[PDB]
Amino acid sequence: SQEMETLMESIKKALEREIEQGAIEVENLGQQIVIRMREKGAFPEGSAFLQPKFRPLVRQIAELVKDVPGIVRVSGHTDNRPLDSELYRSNWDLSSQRAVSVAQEMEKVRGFSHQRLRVRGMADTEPLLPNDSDDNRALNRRVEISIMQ
Amino acid sequence: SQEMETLMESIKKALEREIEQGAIEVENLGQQIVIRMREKGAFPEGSAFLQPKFRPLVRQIAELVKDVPGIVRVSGHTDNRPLDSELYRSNWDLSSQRAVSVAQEMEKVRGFSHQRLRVRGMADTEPLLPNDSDDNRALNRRVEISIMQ
Repeated sequence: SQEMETLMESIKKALEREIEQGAIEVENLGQQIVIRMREKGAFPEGSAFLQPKFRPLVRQIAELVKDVPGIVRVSGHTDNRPLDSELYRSNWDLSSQRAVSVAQEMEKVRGFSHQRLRVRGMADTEPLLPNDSDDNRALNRRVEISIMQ
Repeated sequence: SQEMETLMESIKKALEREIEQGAIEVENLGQQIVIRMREKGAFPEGSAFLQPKFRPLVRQIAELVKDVPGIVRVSGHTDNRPLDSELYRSNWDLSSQRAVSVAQEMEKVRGFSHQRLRVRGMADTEPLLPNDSDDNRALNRRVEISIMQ
């Protein structure tokens, strides 16, 4: 945890601006560091296309954690509205592909180990808030990078 | 526990022939039932398309567990051969999409709850066998359904 506890501050202070804007949130959850990445600015709505101006943030996260032992679990989330897409078969598909986009970007950082990654699509199974508002749904549509000891 | 032993034996029953034909493997893993389904006869090589003959087997599994508490985690796996298709960006993509196909099929069973599903792409991170022969690599390309109380 010492090793992790330092990493968390290293992360918080390396991304202090993104955190200010509300683009990144960093939480401790047991022996686990969770980095939530707001949808807005990272992915177009209804798309797993990781936006150019966000890719360096993702690599920056990869660089920051490349030296700690532990699984890096990348999890895509959607809100509860049915997906009307020509591109994705379901919210499973969309949420999965978002995680894939992020994992793929992370493993481009030299020294970042491919073997530690795991990609998950959670669809709407883990809301942060009830999907009772537009702001709430957007919030639930985050992607999370979890650093697990 | 007790309802997890009946479940396991029950599945062994209903899937007798598939098991004998090596199409499916079922075993305990701590507090959890793992069903492994080989690539051959379930997915075309290099594709996430769930093949027709296998769709009923997937729904059968979903029938079997629909009344048991707990998460159903569907996990796709590849061998360690870097893939080159234009359909999938990486083994994360292909492994994820296969889990997606199986999850979508399962949730078509009435009374099987969408909320209990989780989808994972594991790429080559969890081999069953050393990746040192065609037969071994093939066996690593399974999809697993884990029933976790």
